Amino acid sequence: ADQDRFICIYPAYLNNKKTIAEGRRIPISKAVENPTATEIQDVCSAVGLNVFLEKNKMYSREWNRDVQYRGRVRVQLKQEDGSLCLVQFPSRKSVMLYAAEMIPKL
RNA sequence: GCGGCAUCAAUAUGGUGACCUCCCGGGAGCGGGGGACCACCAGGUUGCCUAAGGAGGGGUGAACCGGCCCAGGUCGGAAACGGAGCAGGUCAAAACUCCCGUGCUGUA
Ligand SMILES: [K+]
Ligand SMILES: [Mg+2]
Repeated sequence: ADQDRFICIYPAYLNNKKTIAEGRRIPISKAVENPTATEIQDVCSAVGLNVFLEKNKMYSREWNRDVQYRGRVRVQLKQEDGSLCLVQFPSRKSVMLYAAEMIPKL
């Protein structure tokens, strides 16, 4: 439950524009074009998740130093005790697929 | 060796590299492992109604387009470390180009 134990979401995980080795985490059929951390958190937060922005972190695998291309997003799943904060997001993978599907909407 | 033209394919085994798609593990950088597909390679067969199909020797690789190894610096990290990768070094294997040889064909 300690922020230090929040999981990580780098936009690169979600970027349909990046190869596996550039860091893509979800299938292109679900991936998305150039999502930004902000977005990522902006969807998560408004789902009842606990999540904050590290606007300044920078994914390793990302030579470009442009902003649109940076920031990390921290999301708490389980409750210090051990329960997920929302039955619907067990896996980090679950989060990723969700974020990936709601952003197209904002 | 004067001028012309033209020079494999498909099979097995073991590399190299991309890419896609799934799990398991993790607070990052990540660890673990299953499939699919492409390109290139090694040297071993196989073959066609080849005119011949050696699987030859070089060079470029460079303002991102190659593979490796990567000083620095940079990003993740409390650190250990790890990633991405420039310079430089380097090469059985991105791609593009040079030398041959070799086979048929040739006519004044
Ligand atoms: K160091
Ligand atoms: Mg695999």
